[PDB]
Amino acid sequence: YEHVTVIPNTVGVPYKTLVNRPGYSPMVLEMELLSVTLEPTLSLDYITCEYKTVIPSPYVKCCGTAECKDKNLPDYSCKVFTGVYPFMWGGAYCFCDAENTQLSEAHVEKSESCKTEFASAYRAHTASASAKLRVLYQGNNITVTAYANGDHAVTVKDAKFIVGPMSSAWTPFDNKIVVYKGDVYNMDYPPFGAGRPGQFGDIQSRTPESKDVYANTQLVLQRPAAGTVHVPYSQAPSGFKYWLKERGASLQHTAPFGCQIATNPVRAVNCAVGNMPISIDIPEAAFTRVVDAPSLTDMSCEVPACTHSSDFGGVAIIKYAASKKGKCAVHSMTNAVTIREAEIEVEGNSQLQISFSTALASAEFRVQVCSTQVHCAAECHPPKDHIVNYP
Amino acid sequence: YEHVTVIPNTVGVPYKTLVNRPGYSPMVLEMELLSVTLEPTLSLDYITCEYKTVIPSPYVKCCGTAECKDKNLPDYSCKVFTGVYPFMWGGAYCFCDAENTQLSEAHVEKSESCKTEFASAYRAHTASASAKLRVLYQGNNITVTAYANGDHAVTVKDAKFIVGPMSSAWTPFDNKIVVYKGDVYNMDYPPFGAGRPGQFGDIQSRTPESKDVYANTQLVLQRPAAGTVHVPYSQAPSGFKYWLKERGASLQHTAPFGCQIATNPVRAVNCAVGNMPISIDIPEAAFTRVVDAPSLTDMSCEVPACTHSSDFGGVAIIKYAASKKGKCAVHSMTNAVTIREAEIEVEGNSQLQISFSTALASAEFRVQVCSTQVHCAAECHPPKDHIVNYP
Repeated sequence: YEHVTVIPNTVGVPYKTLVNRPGYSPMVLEMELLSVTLEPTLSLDYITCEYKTVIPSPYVKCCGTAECKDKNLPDYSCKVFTGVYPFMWGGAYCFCDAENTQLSEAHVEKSESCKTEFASAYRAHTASASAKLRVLYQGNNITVTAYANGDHAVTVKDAKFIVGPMSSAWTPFDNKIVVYKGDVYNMDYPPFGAGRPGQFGDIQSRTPESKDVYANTQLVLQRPAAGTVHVPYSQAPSGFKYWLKERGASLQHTAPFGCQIATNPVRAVNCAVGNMPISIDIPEAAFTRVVDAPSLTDMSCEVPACTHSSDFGGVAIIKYAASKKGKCAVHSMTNAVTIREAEIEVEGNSQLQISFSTALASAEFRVQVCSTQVHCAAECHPPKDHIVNYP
Repeated sequence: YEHVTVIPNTVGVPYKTLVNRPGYSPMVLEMELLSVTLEPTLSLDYITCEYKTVIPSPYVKCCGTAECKDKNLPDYSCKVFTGVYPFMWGGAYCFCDAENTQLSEAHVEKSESCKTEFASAYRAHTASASAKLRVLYQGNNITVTAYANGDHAVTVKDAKFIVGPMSSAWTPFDNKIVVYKGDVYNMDYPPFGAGRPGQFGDIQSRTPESKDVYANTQLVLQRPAAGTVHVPYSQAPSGFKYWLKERGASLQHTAPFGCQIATNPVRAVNCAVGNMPISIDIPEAAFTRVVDAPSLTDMSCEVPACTHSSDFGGVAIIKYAASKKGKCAVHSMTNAVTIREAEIEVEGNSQLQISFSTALASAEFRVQVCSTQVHCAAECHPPKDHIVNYP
């Protein structure tokens, strides 16, 4: 028998569903989010990290003129300084008084930290929706993990589950995303070769193993001090270090519909948005015929304690007269009231105790135990105030 | 000086562009498309290949009843056959005449071929457009490789190039693609765990290294022959082998706009579709002032040979009177006629020979050599035929 219901896409909220197969005793199934997943297809554009300035020993050409050549290196800087007369510990390095030149050379590269401390720029497109789930089935908790596309059929204990399709297709993941460790950010990052100094992408490496990198940081070589061998220079602070403090809160904190954000792989979990249809093909063996189930008569209900809140603040004592011993399903016939118990064991001329949740101060509700209904009258009192902390 | 022009997105067609900086001698640049790459971001869903039927030695329980257990393996089949009496070379395998059972066991896995022969199912989204090309600049051919987004600035010989954005955002790739060696196919492939028997995806492996696989192929175990130890069975042919012959022509052959399709990485090259804007920031040094360039007078033009075709079927002899020796740019002032030569050397009271292309039978056109225009009258004859085989 195929049971079809729709629950809101909210994690941590147990929902009760009444399965009524004609000629068979009612069945109450408790369902609670399993952990849906929206995993987008990623295409790595580049990685960014803290940059590092490669300066070799300067070429001090004694009695001659050094020549600068155009080298295809990031932020390559070359300058030949005339009229130099450098000194070392034991005197002048050059034989000539005049006509000595110093060739100052420098270029920019990935820091030693780039393997450990880095942010990845990804192109995110067409996310694959997947669904799992649980279910209080036959007095036991079962877990169902399925794609929420309304096609992926998952069978657990002969019960076939079809989850979705999701009412909302929204994805807290734009076309361009940035990943740093366990945090994901929606960012229209600059493309490769377009990074700005002191900003995210001042240094860009296509892959973390890449030998050649793009760099746009303001490296300018200066004339060395009189009689001194050194390479003085002026150079915008790390864009990655700047982004680390300027990034703000990640998608885990900013995303709508109560989305949980995870990495390795990058995915949106339990989106707090829209609803989720559930299809359960319950096998014939799970059902008990009305004749094979206990028959209940002379039913009465009393509410000795009630507090209208988000949790089960209500207590109800139901007296009954059962034809035989067996298990009966417990369900509220009023949508404004929900019962914690899904199934209770009946004996004969005995009583049952149930836990209920309602927002109503004056709660009048019907409880169906097996195939018989009983009216419950409840005067519910305020908790810590209207608003409630449970769904 | 920024020169801005627009060329059709067609590879192998040389285009002539006239750069006219006020107060500077005209400059003719020949441009020919080098490559335009559209690389989509890929997310691997699964791989498929030829399947292989794992059948271990059957459990022949002599004087007892064997028991089948539910094993989580693809297409797992188990059957216990009663009343068996199997024989080996030296007689009966069992001591008992009756009450012997044979447990036949089977499951389905990836073939040994799966590492070599396989198709990959990818989720393709938001393609990154990249560009380069051939420019006849200062009598030399220069190659510019740039992303056709209208942002990526590439500088070659102090000339800054900005290619795009593309007039057409057409791809040839859909949301779901299938890759087999050097061939790409647009296919709405079945999701993981939804593959049909004898069709693409009858066997599905999330990764080529994956131990567990999905299989939906009709494996049914049969009762063994009298006194025979064997595992007879009935079983849809390989879906991958079927797809290999049913796939049809790949995207390289079917894609519009003359798209070339390459793999490793999957990309669309030279999409025959729309036009491409080109921005060239030509440096000051490349230009020659009108006063510094030769002055041409007493110009005459004669066409001794002409054939109206896709190639340079026209010949023109231009007589001139130059003030001094130097290089002059050659350009057609009529859009219906195009000249092969971009630059020629002038001496004085001499003549020049140029090659031209036109579709006109009666071609009347103006040729600008340096800063002076000359009228050319041409009677062009039919080629081989209509329609042309060059752009």
